[PDB]
Amino acid sequence: SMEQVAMELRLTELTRLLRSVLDQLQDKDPARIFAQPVSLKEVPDYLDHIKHPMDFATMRKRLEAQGYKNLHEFEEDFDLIIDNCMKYNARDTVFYRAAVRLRDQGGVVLRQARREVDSIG
Repeated sequence: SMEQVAMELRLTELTRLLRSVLDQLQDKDPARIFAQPVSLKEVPDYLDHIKHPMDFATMRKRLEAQGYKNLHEFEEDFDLIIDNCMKYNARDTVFYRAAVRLRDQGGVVLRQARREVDSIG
């Protein structure tokens, strides 16, 4: 149908905007701490601690399959990245500190993303 196509164009355009958001958030992680999944070879107990692992490569795979229906879903995944790190790692670690800085800096990006998603519809 023509309606299914219009819906699909909307999803494509959301995906475009989320790709730009993702790039901007990942720039706030210049150490690449959150770039890839935590390795279960190197942290074999990880899934005992963290039930829903997340990282920027995994988000990128979902995004490119147009697997985010709305900004809420995307933000859920970004908050997992941060929240998983802040639980597994202690306050005095470069990992925790990286997550705090990513959260604080990403907030600004996500605030305007929400306005753009609402504004453009």
